[PDB]
Amino acid sequence: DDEINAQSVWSEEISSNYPLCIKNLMEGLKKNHHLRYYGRQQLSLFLKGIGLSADEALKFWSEAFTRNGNMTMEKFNKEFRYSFRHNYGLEGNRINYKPWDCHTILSKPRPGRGDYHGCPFRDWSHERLSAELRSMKLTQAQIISVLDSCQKGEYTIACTKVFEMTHNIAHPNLYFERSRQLQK
Ligand code: SF4
Repeated sequence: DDEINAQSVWSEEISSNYPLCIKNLMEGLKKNHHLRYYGRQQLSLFLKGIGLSADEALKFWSEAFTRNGNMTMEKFNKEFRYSFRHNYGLEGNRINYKPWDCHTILSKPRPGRGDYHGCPFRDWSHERLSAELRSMKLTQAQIISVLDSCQKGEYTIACTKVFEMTHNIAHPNLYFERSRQLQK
């Protein structure tokens, strides 16, 4: 828990390593104090994969869902705690919940209104992406190249370009591990 814990996953240092899909999910969670089912699975299994323990996950999710008075601790416990415990096997299930790879993510139903799951390289407008990429200090030529991949449907190539441009088998957890190792 020294490195990855319920508090450090909200740090700039740790979150700087998240790919765009995980950034989007974290932002939706931060703003709305909730995620719908598919996003609740994509993010929770990603965080399990980077080493967030069962206890730290329950802290993370309960604090995020109850933040800013969004719901009571009792409503979280009655309506969501089981679901997060289930993802960790804490009620004894033996289902093989592994983090979702990019192909799995892309194959989930496309996000509609109020959804944050999926792959932003596919799901965001080019204007939405460009603004997101300018905030990551990419220049126009860089953005044009990323968007060219997106228009071709090559979402994981777009994501790989973003990784290369922001640093000095496609899987969000690999992006994270690859990025985090470059901080060490
Ligand atoms: S290509 Fe994969 S890791 Fe990158 S944003 Fe899309 S789903 Fe996430």
